[PDB]
Amino acid sequence: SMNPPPPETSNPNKPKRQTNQLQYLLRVVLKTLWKHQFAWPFQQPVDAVKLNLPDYYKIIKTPMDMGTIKKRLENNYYWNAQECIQDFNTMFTNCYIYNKPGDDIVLMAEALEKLFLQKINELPTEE
Ligand SMILES: Cc1cc(-c2nc(Cl)cn2CC2CCOCC2)cn(C)c1=O
Repeated sequence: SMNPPPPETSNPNKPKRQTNQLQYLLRVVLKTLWKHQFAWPFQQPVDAVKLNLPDYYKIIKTPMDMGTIKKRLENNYYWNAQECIQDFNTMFTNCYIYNKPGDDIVLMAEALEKLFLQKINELPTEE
């Protein structure tokens, strides 16, 4: 099998803006999730070849991961905060689609997802 190319992270033709929400998403939400003990399986795309998961990208057609989200924020890929939040949600959902209740990775996703909701809770207001 093969991995797909990673999701796009920097589009120089898209318009760019810096908002308090986008800065919060990178410096508070992402950063705190990134440094969690269980972040490491979510910091880059699932390498289905190295992990020997030949069905991964047969089942998961909208892959996402925190490495991609990080790069997207750093490169102003997101205009709206909701695009970023959607990517996080996609990342977690993928995990629950592919994996079984009680799997280590599922428990790790639950931890990160709880912490995510804690942090988005205090997201600054929209301009
Ligand atoms: C199926 C799958 C694998 C991995 C993944 N990335 C790395 Cl690096 C290692 N692993 C697999 C182990 C991670 C620690 O728990 C045990 C499985 C990540 N995600 C989100 C998945 O859905």
